[PDB]
Amino acid sequence: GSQSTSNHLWLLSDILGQGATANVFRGRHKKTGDLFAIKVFNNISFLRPVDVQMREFEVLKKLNHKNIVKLFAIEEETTTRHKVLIMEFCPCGSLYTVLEEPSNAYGLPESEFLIVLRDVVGGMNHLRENGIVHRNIKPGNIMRVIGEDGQSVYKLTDFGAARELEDDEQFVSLYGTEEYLHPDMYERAVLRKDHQKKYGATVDLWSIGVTFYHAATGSLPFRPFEGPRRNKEVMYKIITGKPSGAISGVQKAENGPIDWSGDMPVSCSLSRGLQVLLTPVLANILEADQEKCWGFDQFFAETSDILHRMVIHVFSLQQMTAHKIYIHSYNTATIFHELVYKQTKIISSNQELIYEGRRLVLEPGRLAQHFPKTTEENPIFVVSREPLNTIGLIYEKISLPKVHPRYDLDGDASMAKAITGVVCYACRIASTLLLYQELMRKGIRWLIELIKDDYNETVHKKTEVVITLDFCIRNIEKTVKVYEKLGEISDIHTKLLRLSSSQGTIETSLQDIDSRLSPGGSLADAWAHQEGTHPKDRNVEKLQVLLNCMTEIYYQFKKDKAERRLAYNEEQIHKFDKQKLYYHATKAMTHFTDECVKKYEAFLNKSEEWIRKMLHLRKQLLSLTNQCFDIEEEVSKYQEYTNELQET
Amino acid sequence: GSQSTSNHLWLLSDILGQGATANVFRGRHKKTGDLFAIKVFNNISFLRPVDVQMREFEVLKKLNHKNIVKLFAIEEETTTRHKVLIMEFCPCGSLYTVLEEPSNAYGLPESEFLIVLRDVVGGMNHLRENGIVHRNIKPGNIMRVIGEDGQSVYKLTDFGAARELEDDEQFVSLYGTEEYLHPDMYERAVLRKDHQKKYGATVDLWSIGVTFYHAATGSLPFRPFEGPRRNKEVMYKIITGKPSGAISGVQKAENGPIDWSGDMPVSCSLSRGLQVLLTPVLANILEADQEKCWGFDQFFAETSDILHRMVIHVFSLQQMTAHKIYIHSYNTATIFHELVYKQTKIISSNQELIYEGRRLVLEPGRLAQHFPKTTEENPIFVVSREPLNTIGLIYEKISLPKVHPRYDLDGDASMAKAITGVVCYACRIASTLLLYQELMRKGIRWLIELIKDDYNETVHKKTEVVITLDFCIRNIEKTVKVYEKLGEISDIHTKLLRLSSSQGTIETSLQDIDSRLSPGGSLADAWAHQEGTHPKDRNVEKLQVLLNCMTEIYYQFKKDKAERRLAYNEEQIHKFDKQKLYYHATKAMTHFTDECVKKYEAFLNKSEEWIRKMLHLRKQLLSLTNQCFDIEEEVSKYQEYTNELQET
Ligand SMILES: O=C(NCCCNc1nc(Nc2cccc(NC(=O)N3CCCC3)c2)ncc1I)c1cccs1
Ligand SMILES: O=C(NCCCNc1nc(Nc2cccc(NC(=O)N3CCCC3)c2)ncc1I)c1cccs1
Repeated sequence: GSQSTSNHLWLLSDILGQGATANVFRGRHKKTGDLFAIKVFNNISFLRPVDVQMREFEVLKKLNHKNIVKLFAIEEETTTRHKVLIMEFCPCGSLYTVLEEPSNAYGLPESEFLIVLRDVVGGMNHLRENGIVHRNIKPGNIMRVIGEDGQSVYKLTDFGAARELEDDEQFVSLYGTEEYLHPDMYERAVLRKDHQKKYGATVDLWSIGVTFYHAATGSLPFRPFEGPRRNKEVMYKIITGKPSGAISGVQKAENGPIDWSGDMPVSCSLSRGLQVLLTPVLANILEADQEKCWGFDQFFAETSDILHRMVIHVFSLQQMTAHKIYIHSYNTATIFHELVYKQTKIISSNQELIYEGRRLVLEPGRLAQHFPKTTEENPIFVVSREPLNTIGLIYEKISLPKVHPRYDLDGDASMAKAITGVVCYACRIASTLLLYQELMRKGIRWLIELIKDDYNETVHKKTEVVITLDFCIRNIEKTVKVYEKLGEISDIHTKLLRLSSSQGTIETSLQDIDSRLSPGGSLADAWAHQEGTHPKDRNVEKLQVLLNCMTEIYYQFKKDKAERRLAYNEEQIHKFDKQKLYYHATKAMTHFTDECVKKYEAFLNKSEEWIRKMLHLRKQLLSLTNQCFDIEEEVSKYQEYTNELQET
Repeated sequence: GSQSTSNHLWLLSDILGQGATANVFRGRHKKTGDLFAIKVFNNISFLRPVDVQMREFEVLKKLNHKNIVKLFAIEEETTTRHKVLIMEFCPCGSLYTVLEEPSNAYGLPESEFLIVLRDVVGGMNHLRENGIVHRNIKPGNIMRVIGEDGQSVYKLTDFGAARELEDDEQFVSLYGTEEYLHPDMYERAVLRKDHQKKYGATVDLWSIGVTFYHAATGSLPFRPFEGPRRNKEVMYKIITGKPSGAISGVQKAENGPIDWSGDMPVSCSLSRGLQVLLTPVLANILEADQEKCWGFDQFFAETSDILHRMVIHVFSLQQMTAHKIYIHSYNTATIFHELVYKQTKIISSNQELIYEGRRLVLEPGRLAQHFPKTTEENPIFVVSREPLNTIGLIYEKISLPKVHPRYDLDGDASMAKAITGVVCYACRIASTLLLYQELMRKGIRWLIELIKDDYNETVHKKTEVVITLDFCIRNIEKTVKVYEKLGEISDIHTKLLRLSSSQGTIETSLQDIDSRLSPGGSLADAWAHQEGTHPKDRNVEKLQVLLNCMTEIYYQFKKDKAERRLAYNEEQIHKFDKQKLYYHATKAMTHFTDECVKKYEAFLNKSEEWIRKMLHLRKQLLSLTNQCFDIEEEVSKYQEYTNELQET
């Protein structure tokens, strides 16, 4: 069976989505053969008043955006003469399709997540300008397309639950999915509890809030033990009893206590600087009370505050940590040091910056626009003088789910995704560990070369200091000899001889430091090229190979799950590949824990020692340099004492 | 239909390859279900003597290697009781399968090519140790597998043309493919011309030589106008009339002159340093005369000479060129400067090295093993003082093949590969251009910061010079005054006053240079962040997107070519996608020539100017620094003249 129109034709076999009122089919144009999404209304929809079915058509006419799926034309089917919608086709799937990829099981990358935020807001903002509410915002209703620049672009669709609504106009009707439903709408739609309430446009922001937490963590904010489906009552108690500010809540036992948390889970894949901005945003937009809830202006202000911010990559040698500093293009270096202090706890005055081999000096009022180009591979380093605990990288240690001998195809494919998702997360940490050690080797190399510059300039000063002093003591000796031929002077020589003797000891102790900076002087960076891992070890490429064999089985298990039943051939191979998948995953985790992690552990342990070796040396080099300056400001009073004896 | 054995079973539908004597089928083990390649001999093979069919089994028993497809067992078919071979399965295809990928149409990458060389030699070397000749070495007979580390691994197979042969033992029988055939064997196998000749083990090296040229360029060395198939006679005249040393020869007209070349084509994707080692190797192993031909020792010596070499990435700012220096781990920096001079034409003494923000100094005898880690993204820069022409990147400008309105499915899929291969090459150049400009910005930034160090130390010397001079002239004035109270000296003051006046002019002209190094002093690198392209332009990602749409159509055209005939649906869509493929390719080439290339052209033009601005300034800064040293060696004769007047 297949339907057709005047300018379009589609198969009933190609179904993009299946909704209540209508379905959406992958179809082609009759003349050009180009792909378009055809939405066909079923007869059930025609048993609604003439105003409801009118809006959805009058809505798409007024709406056209880059973050909204473009409606090209409205035509009639050849037989039923039903109104069909010619929508823009998005072959890349929906946001739901993306979140099914095992790599995103523990949250989207920091890059693809910001795109989602950028496009969703932009689509919702365009709905706000026209005054259209959606009331059904789910990852399934957010499509994804590949732009000309490769960057993903997200558009909103499925406006079957949409209608024209004024800025302050309320309603009583119900729309939306279960998990992404507002506490007040969940009260009537799921538990069905009428306390005589009305709903504004705040219900859109909740559906957005739940969706956003799902993209960054890989799971829903509020999770009962049985789940939102198996136990609907617990789901409602969490959202209506949630403390103001909390962004998540999960019970870990059947009919037990609920664990609320006002912070992102460690499993998240976002930077620390991004979570600082995100957490308060999710806190206020997620609450039952309309008073404490945010408005669109307060929503857009904070989101546009984040999207306008650029990113300056900063790596701290002292703590061995990587940071993404989210700063505005119009902020100064003063605000920059504040933002770095908030994460790394380093005082603004102790922050010495290093970039591409050289130390970096910042003007107190230079804008962030003119800051040097930074990447994770080549960021700006921050080494402190004040001692700090080397924390390193923090990640949630996650193991493989237990495998049942059960044959359940739905369970195997679901186990396949989960277990492929754990290896994807393990591979993500391994590649991060490799970056930390490599930036460490580059940072330490740059640091020891920088200290040599301090040593060299100090010596140049010491040579400049010793010349003035040796001439001064030589010039007075001639003066006191012509006196004997024909109090102060005696008191001057005492200090001068003591200075020359102390200057001599400095000269010797500086050679000791030079012996420390010398190759193999305990401060050498030769240890770093042994202890930890190297890019030449190709540990990540190894993990990726096993992961390639795992993702091959997983996508095959989906097609086996899609068949519902399998022939004898595909059945027994599925039983065989189930252990092969497990033997691949266990080999990876074994290789991950025994090779990648351990070599990084030993690198972190030997890093702390060298840091303490460095901090000690820079202190001694500091004092000796200051002693050269103390004499420098002392000879300024000396060079004008004896040399000014010849005024007239 | 399907055959089976005692421990194995395979379908006759799954065919890996089809040869003369036997075929190879993708099969599975009965118990484990693991994949193995089953080779089944046809009845035609049984009409050969008992010695010929014996060897191939006795050969695989004696041979087991990492670069040789492992034979696991020899079993008998259930019905025919024919001897079947259980071979190692290589799902990644053969070398022929790899060369069909459009990206490798103009030659393999420098990385995947060296792996081929490493594995082929290693496989051939293991054949040499056992004394087994192959006589059928083709890209189809070289399999590829993904190692545990992700690196490709190539193994030899199809030993149907193989037999035991001593180190000096010859033969008269014939084996091999047409294009990869030795001139003496081509003389009897294709043109069939018996001049009473015998063949040694040199015939293997020719089949290797032709294969290697096919992997680096993407085409065969000797190409007639019609081709090696449509015109067999011309093929023979090229290989038997080839000048000693030439590695290629192509006639560009029907029945016309042959164009010989002893150098790699510009379309090649190998570095300049790798072609220097490769060219002479291909020259001697490719010749009819056994006298001038190379032996395995002379073959292995040069190939192991290359494979033992490491790679030091070097970028020349002066010529705006990237270089791969192939050096041994036991070579010194003396040999290193020689290897750099051979490519960049820069004298060993004028070579000033820069790495990660700082200038690099090399010990005359330091081994290459301890050289700093280098990559293309972070290589060692070489800036000269002697002027050099800025060549930049050199590539062959290749356009799209003309598209016929003809419907020929074989022609369309072949046109699809070719036209997808041109966009792949265009995308390769674009990503290289992006790297050249980025390394240029980093190199120039590092350079101007380095010149500031030279300026600063010169000032420190000038301040050190001016102090001695000002004291010297002050010390003599007191001496000549006590003389008047109670020739040389007069001649000394003349030079001293002239030195102090010249020192004053230096002080002023140094401030001029400081005004040149100052932001916006015509030597600023602010121009580089405007003129050329940036990674933020995402030009490569754009080209990749169109290329993704093209590679989607190409693989679909292969399946359409495989069907031989198409249903009406797939037929007309093929006709529609043919222009869609062309509109994608033309949009890419248009975007490539008007955006990527042009912005790079303007960057190269503004680079030459700044280089001339830099070379001029460093000269003036040099002379002024030398004038400070000239006075320094002049005051050493002065400070011991007047200050030594007080000996007794
Ligand atoms: O409108 C709706 N709901 C929104 C959803 C349907 N709507 C559209 N869906 C696409 N495209 C699309 C979709 C889905 C999945 C995929 N891709 C995959 O799963 N793949 C393909 C590769 C392998 C796995 C591409 N375009 C346009 C539209 I409009 C409604 C559906 C039923 C009532 S309302
Ligand atoms: O031995 C022979 N000649 C060498 C060739 C055949 N021999 C083997 N071939 C594989 N594996 C294989 C092969 C080919 C193609 C591919 N892959 C593809 O084309 N694909 C798959 C993905 C889509 C495109 C994988 N293993 C083992 C062997 I042994 C002979 C063949 C007939 C007489 S002799």
